[PDB]
Amino acid sequence: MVEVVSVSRHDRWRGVYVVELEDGSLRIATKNLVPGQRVYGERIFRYNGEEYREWNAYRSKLAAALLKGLIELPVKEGDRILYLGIASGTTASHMSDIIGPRGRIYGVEFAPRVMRDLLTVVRDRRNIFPILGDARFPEKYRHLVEGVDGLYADVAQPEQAAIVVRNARFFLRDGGYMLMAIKARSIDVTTEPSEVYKREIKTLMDGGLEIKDVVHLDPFDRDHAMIYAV
Ligand SMILES: C[S@@+](CC[C@H](N)C(=O)[O-])C[C@H]1O[C@@H](n2cnc3c(N)ncnc32)[C@H](O)[C@@H]1O
Repeated sequence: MVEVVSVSRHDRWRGVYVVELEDGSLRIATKNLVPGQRVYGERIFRYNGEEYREWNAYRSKLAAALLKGLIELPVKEGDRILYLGIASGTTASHMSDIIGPRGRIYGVEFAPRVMRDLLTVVRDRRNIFPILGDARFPEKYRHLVEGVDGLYADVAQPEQAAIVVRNARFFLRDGGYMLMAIKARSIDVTTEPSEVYKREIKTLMDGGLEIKDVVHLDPFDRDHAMIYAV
C-alpha cells in the first residue's frame, strides 16, 4: 500500500481518480475491480474504505494520452471493447476497472507466450475475454466478438491502420470510438507529419473514421502518439 492524502474522481474522465501523494505530487488511478489483486506491480492505494490501482502513464499508453491532454476518455462503464494487441493486460486491466462487471474487453493477442501471461494476470478478471489470434484476420474470430462500443489498437506493427479498418468493419458500432497507438515523433504531431504517419491517417480516413484528436505521448512514451477517431 502507498499512503495518500486524498483521492477524488476526475471531473471529466469518469472511473479515473486523481490521487495526491505525501509530497503534493499527483497520480491517476482506477478503482480496483478485484480488490486485493495487483496486475503489473502497480502500486495500490486505500481511501474511504476502497482500493485503487495506480494507473502509471509510463507503463500504459492510454493513461499517457489522458495526461497529455486527450480531449475526453471515451472508455465508459459497461462498454464492450475490442482490444487489438492486449499483450499481458496492463492497459486492459484499467479498462476492465472502468467498464465494470457488465462491460467486456475482447483481447486479441497472437503470441502464445504472451497469452499465457495474460491468462495468469487476468484469471480473476472475468470481464476480460482473451482471443488467441492474429488481428490481421478478424474473420477467424468473428464468431467470438460481438458489436463493440470501442476499438483500441496497439499491435506495434507497420500498417496498423489497415488492420484497424478491417476490424472496425466487422465489429465497431455506428459512432464507436477508435483509439490507435501509432509510432510517431513529437514533430509528426506538432510540425508536419512524415510519409508513413500521413498514410496511416489517410487509411483511417479512407476507412470512414474521422480523426477527433491526436496527442503525442512524450515523455511517458517518446516514440508514440495516440490517435482518437469516431
Ligand atoms: C505494444 S504490445 C501492447 C501493449 C498493451 N496494449 C498495453 O498497453 O499494455 C503489442 C502486442 O501485440 C501483439 N501483436 C503484434 N502483432 C499482432 C497481430 N497481428 N495480432 C495480434 N497481436 C499482435 C504482440 O505479441 C504484443 O503483445
